[PDB]
Amino acid sequence: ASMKFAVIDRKNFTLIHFEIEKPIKPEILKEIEIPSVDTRKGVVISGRGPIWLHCFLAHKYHHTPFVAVYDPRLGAVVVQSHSELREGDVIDVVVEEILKGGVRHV
Amino acid sequence: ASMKFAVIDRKNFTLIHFEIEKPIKPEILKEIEIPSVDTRKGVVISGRGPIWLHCFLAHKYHHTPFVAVYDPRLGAVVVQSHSELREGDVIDVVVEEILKGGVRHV
RNA sequence: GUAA
Repeated sequence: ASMKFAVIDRKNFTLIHFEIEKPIKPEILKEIEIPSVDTRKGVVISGRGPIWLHCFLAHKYHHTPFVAVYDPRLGAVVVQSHSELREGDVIDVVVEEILKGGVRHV
Repeated sequence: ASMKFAVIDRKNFTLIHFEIEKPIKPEILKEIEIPSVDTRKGVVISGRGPIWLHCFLAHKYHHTPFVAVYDPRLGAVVVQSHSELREGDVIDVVVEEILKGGVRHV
């Protein structure tokens, strides 16, 4: 409810970037309405938030070819997959760069 | 391996705590050999490490009643469930406290 | 463990 998502689509994946107002409470997970995504594509998840949030979100996209978790130092780290990307693989993405010009956070 | 686990087992869950040497690289996920756990029980995961490690780990226990991700400020945040516990619920455990006296990290 |  009080947390907004952005959904950027590319051929090889759909990036999902979240933004959080202030501190969050775990209770909020009961109410998050997760962006719907093209299931023929792996997903990359980014956003500044605590670990539980990321884990929660990553799970919710498990039915997809893969889930990669962004890390500004490295890129997007595959953490689970059903595709030819393997866990530990790194997708070259720079999120700070893709979000230039600014993106509507729905 | 570069990474050791501890498993503390309790009626209402199996706590899994990890410890990491150095800065890890994502490659390592190809090699982690995950502790096998009583499936009649949810799991709690704790350890200082990057997000992708946690997310990876949490996924790997998804076959259990639930997965909760530890947070020293709050307790253990459920992030997946097939038991009574709901996502966003908080299990009351203090890991810094349960590890007093030292626990063999296998 | 609020992008170790």
